[PDB]
Amino acid sequence: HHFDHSFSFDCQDKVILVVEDDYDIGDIIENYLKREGMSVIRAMNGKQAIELHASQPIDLILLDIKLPELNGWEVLNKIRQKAQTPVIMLTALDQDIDKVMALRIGADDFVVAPFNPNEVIARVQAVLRRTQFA
Amino acid sequence: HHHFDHSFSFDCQDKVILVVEDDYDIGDIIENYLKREGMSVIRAMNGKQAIELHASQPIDLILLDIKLPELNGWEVLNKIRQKAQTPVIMLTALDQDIDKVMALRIGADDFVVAPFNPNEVIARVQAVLRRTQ
Ligand SMILES: [Mg+2]
Ligand SMILES: [Mg+2]
Ligand SMILES: [Mg+2]
Repeated sequence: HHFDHSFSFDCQDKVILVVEDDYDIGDIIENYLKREGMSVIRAMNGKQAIELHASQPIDLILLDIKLPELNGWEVLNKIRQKAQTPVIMLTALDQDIDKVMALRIGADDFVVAPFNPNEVIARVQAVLRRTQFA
Repeated sequence: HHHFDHSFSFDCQDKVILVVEDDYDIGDIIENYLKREGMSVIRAMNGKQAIELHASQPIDLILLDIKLPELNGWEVLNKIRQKAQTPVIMLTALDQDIDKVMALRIGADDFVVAPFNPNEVIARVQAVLRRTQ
């Protein structure tokens, strides 16, 4: 190739808050993120997610749209009062896509389950790149 | 309590989507869903058609297949970007396609992974159109 169109984005030490009540999906995501050198903080419900976000620098949040007692946009609304941290919504239902697209306080992206975990990594990298200097 | 704003879909109406897809049936279906939501569609079946139609028609967004009969989708993307920075969403199907999306120095505006969820395709097109003025 005579031209340089490709590269490897450096994610080392980026801190990802993974908010997911499903243990196995959360574990899969965590394992894939760590393979890229990212640091992972786990939250299994929204009140925990809000407290962990408030007490620590976070580069990106992967946020379940449906938690046991809060909807994802309720968590995002509270997080946004503390910081402009990028958020990718984890969805599953086509109705979830409608909700995300219509948010007044929007997410940076979404991903639709079931997913190849490599898709999640790609979307995390894309949002981290767009918000590198935000 | 009101968390939503449903006007965002109306902003996509009449925007022009260049759908570059080598499978006639897949492109027919994608076109139908995009038109159902009020967008307009121009169809290209290979890279040469994509380059000609992009050069001559006002295009708001390109939906770009990776596997194409001559130039592949990555090579078409490079030829398109030599002339203009038109937003692009890649239609991917293999893990290796996801790797290549991640490696792009000038990122694709989005991508979607087969099998294609048609409501996800609609939503990602709308989201990129909104982000790119
Ligand atoms: Mg869950
Ligand atoms: Mg999928
Ligand atoms: Mg195809």
